Amino acid sequence: MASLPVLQKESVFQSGAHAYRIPALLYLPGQQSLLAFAEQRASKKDEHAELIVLRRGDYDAPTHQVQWQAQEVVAQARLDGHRSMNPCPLYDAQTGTLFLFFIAIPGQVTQEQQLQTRANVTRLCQVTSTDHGRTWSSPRDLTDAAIGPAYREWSTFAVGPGHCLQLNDRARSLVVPAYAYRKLHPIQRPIPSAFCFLSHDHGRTWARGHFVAQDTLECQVAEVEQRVVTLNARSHLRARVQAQSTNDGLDFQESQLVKKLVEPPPQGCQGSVISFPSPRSPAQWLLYTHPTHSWQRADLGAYLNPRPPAPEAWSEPVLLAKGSCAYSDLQSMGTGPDGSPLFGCLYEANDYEEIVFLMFTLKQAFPAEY
Ligand SMILES: CC(=O)N[C@H]1[C@H]([C@H](O)[C@H](O)CO)OC(C(=O)O)=C[C@@H]1O
Repeated sequence: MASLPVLQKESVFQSGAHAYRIPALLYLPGQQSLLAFAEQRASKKDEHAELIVLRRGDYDAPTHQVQWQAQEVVAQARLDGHRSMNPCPLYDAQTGTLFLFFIAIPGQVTQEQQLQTRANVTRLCQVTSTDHGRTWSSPRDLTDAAIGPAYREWSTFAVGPGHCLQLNDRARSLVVPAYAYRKLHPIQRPIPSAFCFLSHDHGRTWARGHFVAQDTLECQVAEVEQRVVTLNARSHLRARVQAQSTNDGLDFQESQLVKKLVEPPPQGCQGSVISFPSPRSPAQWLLYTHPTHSWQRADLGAYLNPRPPAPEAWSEPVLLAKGSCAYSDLQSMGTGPDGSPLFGCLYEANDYEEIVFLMFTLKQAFPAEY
């Protein structure tokens, strides 16, 4: 009945003068620290979003606990007159550059206004850091270069939220998960589909991967090794949509509903997925966190896939948190104190009144594998 006993459970963000939503977590292996991002909003409503905040956490080996420094606004992550949303961090292990992708929307123009008028006013931006997130560059609007001609083809769009991916391909490509409401029919309402922005030159130039042939919203990607990019997306079909790409994110040749991974009504909820070194035939396994309630957003659970990307290989969930739970973001942190893979998890709880940090090992979550 009680949730999973974990190495650590701590509220890193709480409602106060501002509300906090949309967590994003990034582990910096060489720094042994975590970057927890979130949207600082004037209220819980989406259009009241303002800026992006950040807390740097340091993992202490002797105590196997993470101590978090004070939150601070990522001042550079914004466009004049625009509110910032959807933080999507990424660490380029080859250049050491830290990327923070996000979207910027004029004042309080809602997503609904853009959908109803089929008029896109959302911007794709990024800020980078060469000192691991301590200081950030001026924002760069990627809209023209990354979206260009397709801009008029979408009612609106977003990236993430959550951590991105860097492939172990030749060019060490950067992959940013996203979705867009595409204007396909003259009368029918534009349908959203997930896809990935791609960069083969470490963020210098960008291109758009093709759409998952499914009605999908927020998604995240992971790579498993031949080399496959598995995409896990939110959908209104009461189940998650999972798609695989064997051509590094450009196209998703296969996709389907994973009924075992429930989505609450009426339009599901965002979830997170990551790959990590297998404790044993396949090289990597997958971990996925998401609410497990079928009627509302509650009971955050962790699922395991020991034979990725096989949809039928997803395990039954393990209860991570009881009660109201929503968005989450996962990160593989290496080896835990018990010799098994260590994981960090950031998630919205208690009717969006706090964002909780959870840290646990594979041994704790899935002991049957041991
Ligand atoms: C950019 C934006 O408004 N994102 C919002 C997202 C979006 O409405 C949905 O993915 C369909 O477009 O939904 C939710 C949500 O808690 O369900 C909060 C996000 O802030």
